[PDB]
Amino acid sequence: AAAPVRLGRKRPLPACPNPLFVRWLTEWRDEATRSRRRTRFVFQKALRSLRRYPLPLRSGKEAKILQHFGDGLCRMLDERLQRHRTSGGD
Repeated sequence: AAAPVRLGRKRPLPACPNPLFVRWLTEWRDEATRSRRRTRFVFQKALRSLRRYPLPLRSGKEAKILQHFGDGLCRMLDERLQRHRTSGGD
């Protein structure tokens, strides 16, 4: 039906398993790879660091405190949450 994610109980486990964050980061990850730009490397590392951090990410501010998120990333990801929030939130 959908693409089977090859997963498991392998470590390091994702400290942020939040379906909102997990999805939109993976969407923009494959899109950053699709763009073939520098945005690929900086975003993929930012994705790792976001889901590496066991913090209560409920807003874009908890993404801003990561220095692995560049100023450009902190903008676009804060907007990703905000636009979807105004669209319904779920």
